[PDB]
Amino acid sequence: ASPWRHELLSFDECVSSALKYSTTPKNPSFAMFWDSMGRAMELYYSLRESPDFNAYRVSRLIHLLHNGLRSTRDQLVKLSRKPDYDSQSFHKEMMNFLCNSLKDISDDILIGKVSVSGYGATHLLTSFKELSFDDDCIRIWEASKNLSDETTSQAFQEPKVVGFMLPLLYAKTRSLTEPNELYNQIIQSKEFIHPNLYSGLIKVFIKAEDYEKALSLFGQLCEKAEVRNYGYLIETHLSFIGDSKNLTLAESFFDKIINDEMPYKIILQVSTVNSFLQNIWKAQNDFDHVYRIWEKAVKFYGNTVNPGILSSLNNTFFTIFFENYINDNINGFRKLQEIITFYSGVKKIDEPFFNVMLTRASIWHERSIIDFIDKNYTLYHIPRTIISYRILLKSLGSIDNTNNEEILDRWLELVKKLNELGQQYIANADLSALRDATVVWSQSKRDEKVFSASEDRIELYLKILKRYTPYFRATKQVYRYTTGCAESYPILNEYLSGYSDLSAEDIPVPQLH
RNA sequence: AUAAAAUAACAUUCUU
Ligand SMILES: [Cl-]
Repeated sequence: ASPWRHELLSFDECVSSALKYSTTPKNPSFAMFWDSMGRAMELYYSLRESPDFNAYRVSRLIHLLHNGLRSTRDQLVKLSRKPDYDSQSFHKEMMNFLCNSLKDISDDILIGKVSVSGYGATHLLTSFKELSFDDDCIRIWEASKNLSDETTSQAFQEPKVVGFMLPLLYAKTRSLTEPNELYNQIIQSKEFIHPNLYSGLIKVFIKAEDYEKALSLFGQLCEKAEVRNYGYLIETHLSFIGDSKNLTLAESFFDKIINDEMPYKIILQVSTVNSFLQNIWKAQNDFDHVYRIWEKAVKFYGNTVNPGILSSLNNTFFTIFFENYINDNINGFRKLQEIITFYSGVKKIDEPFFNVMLTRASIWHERSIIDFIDKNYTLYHIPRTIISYRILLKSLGSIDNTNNEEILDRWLELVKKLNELGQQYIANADLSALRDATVVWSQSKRDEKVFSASEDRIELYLKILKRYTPYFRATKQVYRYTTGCAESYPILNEYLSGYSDLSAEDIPVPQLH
């Protein structure tokens, strides 16, 4: 009566408690959620041998791991800035733990150790899709058909699992035979049709631009949807915005969110807006149309959403902007002022707004726009991060009207802000900004001379490297930014024979490293 | 827990 009784009881407690947390709108409950998942994954390997491990209990774990991926992504965007790739971060490790946990469960399902239901199969395949493992989703789904336990095999063939698979099948095969078969059956059917089957078929017809069949199915999904499970209406509505090549239909659904015309609640997912903006730019080359959609999105967001969302939006907008004004810094500068005035009228300016603008403005290769952005940080009273000081240093590599004194000054300001904001060491992004302001600029000038037919930037670069080497996050960064950097920028090989001498005369002033 | 179990923005600075 107790093969693994107590471990089954504590499994149901932490899984249900963590699922209730991740579905209801640091803190102790936050720590409870992540510890419950590690505990649940700990008990899983023990309960994997038990026959009393219901396909329900395993589906609840897969759903929990899926909500963990959703929470880990939400924590990344809520941060004041993205963590450096070369440093330890909760987002990186927790994502790998979740992914590996889901990879172990999938293999156990394919082996036959553990059963699963269609509700768990959907969360397992949706998780791998969110992890950019689309090809693996098809292989697990097709391998599920050849399984001993028909119960698990029948689960992967349920309509809600097929609904998730329809968009992947049309992307891989371009086949509309089975989708057109289902459309003729679903439209006339008087029986229950799962909403995920509606949603997957709508997305296929949106990509195939059979909008009348997509809109007809969307109407049936609309009249049948339940308030408790209205999320299917969100996915499809957003799919009309970011996946429809018909920009008139995509904008009609976009204004339906702006004007709050839908009976169901719906977020203006910035990934959907970014795809919509890119489709307008690629199809029409009309910046005014892009600018009009971006204005409505900024007004819709305001101060309601996290700063990382507006950072993603402005990244898409300013990338399009400086592609349009790549050869016109005169009209572009006046346009930026209009953009700055509008953005100020909506909310207080965040740092990523000017960070993105300054980064993409490097193709103008003018110092005035660098000094303009730098003064606007203080003029608009922007809460500063180390991102701006990194970009301000990197910006010097795109102009000639600069000196080694300013390069060192903007490096010192970075190191001061690193220590002021409690940074441990010097990250890769800090040295890359210094590398782009010296080595890359020098290499570009030499390539111009060969193609055509404050004295030295590289000397200051190698001098700062040696002076600040003890403050590095790892001494392997010395090889990365000298010998390894010379592999892509060969002009550095001419300076590295004397790096052993390493005469230095910089001016560090550290505090609270 | 039972035609059910929905929805989750992958941001600016980072070739090694
Ligand atoms: Cl910071």
